[PDB]
Amino acid sequence: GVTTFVALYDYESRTETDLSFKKGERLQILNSSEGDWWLAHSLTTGQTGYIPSNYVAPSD
Repeated sequence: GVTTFVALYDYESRTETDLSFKKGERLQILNSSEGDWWLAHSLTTGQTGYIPSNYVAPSD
């Protein structure tokens, strides 16, 4: 199923595989919410990559 989140803070990409996002973006994960880093897709930007769980909160 869909598992969505909204970003609470801006995050700047620092690796080859993470995802930059801004506060307020809607983000979905492409596996489960286990662990601290999730492969995600931004509904806002269309970009993808790993995001840190502690920058986002659940969004229905």
